[PDB]
Amino acid sequence: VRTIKVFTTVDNINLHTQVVDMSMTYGQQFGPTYLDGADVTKIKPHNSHEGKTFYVLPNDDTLRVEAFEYYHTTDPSFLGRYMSALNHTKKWKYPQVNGLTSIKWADNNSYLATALLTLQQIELKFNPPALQDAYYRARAGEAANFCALILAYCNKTVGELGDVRETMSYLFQHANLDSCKRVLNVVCKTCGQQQTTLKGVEAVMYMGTLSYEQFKKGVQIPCTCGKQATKYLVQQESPFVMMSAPPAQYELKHGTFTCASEYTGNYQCGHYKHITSKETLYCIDGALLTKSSEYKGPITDVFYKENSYTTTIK
Ligand SMILES: Cc1ccc(NC(=O)NC(N)=O)cc1C(=O)N[C@H](C)c1cccc2ccccc12
Ligand SMILES: [Cl-]
Ligand SMILES: [Cl-]
Ligand SMILES: [Cl-]
Ligand SMILES: [Zn+2]
Ligand SMILES: [Zn+2]
Ligand SMILES: [Zn+2]
Ligand SMILES: [Zn+2]
Repeated sequence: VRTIKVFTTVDNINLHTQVVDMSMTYGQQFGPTYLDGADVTKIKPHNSHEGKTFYVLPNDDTLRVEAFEYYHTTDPSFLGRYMSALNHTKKWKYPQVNGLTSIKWADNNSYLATALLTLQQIELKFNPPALQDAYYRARAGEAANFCALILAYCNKTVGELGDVRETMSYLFQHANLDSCKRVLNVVCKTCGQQQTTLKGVEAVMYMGTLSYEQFKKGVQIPCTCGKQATKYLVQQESPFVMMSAPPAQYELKHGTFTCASEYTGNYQCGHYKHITSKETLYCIDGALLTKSSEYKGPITDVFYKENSYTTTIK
């Protein structure tokens, strides 16, 4: 009976000492077992494993509670999906580009690089400690865990084609946007005027126009009476807003937005780049950086700063 000592965890915070039989697989002793993302369930302990930390699927109430406290999910597949993604994201390169942690292109990850760049430029606090901790580590240049968690929380695998707006939508549902409030007014010739209040994610996202200004002035929406009506923003309380539309040629002016998603090619299988407004316009394409004083190109998301806005419309 030869044995080594290892640590098991679900969160990489709470470590549990184990003595493992080197004649039995990790799986026979712990159930599903991972070493920095690699599935070692069907592998026997090696000497070099001595004192290393292994992730294991929770197999008692104590570990299921630790997993809920860290990830805010009880989904038994979550840990396996996180580890599957981490097994690739730990091999990606995360260069600093224009003071931001980017990702060198691999495994169709352009949407993920564009999201990661965006998240470093808007004010957001994540509810699950796993996401908040990884977000801090990503900002400091170590983004492998954050990217793997984003894939797991969005139900996406490495290589799957992803949409930045859909990814941000899922992440915002895991963020504290409770204080965020949007008041809209809908004006119809027939039904008259009606005001509604949105909160959380629905208060910071709009689909239909890239222009925050145009949203303030009013956009043409269908009324249930059949008529076109005008929707406009009455009041916005949020640290940012995200304006999205199907990709179209659009002019980005230095100092009038925070950052934007460029999308080139066909529906689903195209390529994202990230435009950021600094002292001039920077285009971050994974590891690649270009700058220009002007920009016109196919934009699908624009992010803007906000604190408190109240319309002057009567
Ligand atoms: C790249 C990508 C991955 C997954 C999705 N997902 C998707 O369509 N999911 C869905 N309908 O459930 C969309 C895109 C996508 O093409 N998004 C761009 C920004 C896009 C969004 C909306 C309308 C479009 C029309 C033409 C081309 C791209 C368009
Ligand atoms: Cl743990
Ligand atoms: Cl929750
Ligand atoms: Cl949550
Ligand atoms: Zn414990
Ligand atoms: Zn939660
Ligand atoms: Zn890979
Ligand atoms: Zn009406």
